[PDB]
Amino acid sequence: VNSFSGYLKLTDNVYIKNADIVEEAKKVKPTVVVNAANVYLKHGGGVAGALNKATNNAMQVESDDYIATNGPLKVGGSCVLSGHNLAKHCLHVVGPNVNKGEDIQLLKSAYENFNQHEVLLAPLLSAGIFGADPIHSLRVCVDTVRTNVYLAVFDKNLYDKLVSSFL
Ligand SMILES: CCCN1C[C@@H](CNc2ncnc3[nH]c4cc(F)ccc4c23)CC1=O
Ligand SMILES: [Cl-]
Repeated sequence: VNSFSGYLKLTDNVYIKNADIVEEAKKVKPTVVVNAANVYLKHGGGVAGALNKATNNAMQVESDDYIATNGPLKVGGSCVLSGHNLAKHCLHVVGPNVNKGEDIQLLKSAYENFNQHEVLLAPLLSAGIFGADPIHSLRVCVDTVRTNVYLAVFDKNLYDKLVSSFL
């Protein structure tokens, strides 16, 4: 039993809720919140800009030190950093950016990072401002992630369409 409330069960291990991931993180304080990161950990907008804003820019400060030490992530890759006031940890995961022509096949590699964590609160990787079809992102999540994932979807119409078109 965990504290995730009001989720609609999609599969054995995948659950979904109409919620802003930022507000959901503040309420639940999960062990792991996933950020929809880019390779430079520049948290300007989307999930990343919103999470970072909720940390009062502490996520960005930490991220800049990470990049100065380690260099950029790979598309499809991830790193674990602090969750600040939102979660114990933040798993920064880089899905491909379709607007920049990045390989959509890398979306599966991106979701594989979730399997290193038993339970996660997460957005739909590569969706939103990253340019991919959210219905496809949900499908890849279900067919790749084996650990327990709680997906927060910001947009109500999108949440409704994601649920309705699933089985
Ligand atoms: C029109 C479609 C909106 N999108 C794009 C996809 C990813 N975005 C997010 N996913 C979950 N929580 C979120 N909080 C946010 C706060 C923000 F300022 C900006 C973005 C998000 C966000 C799912 C979704 O609903
Ligand atoms: Cl977004």
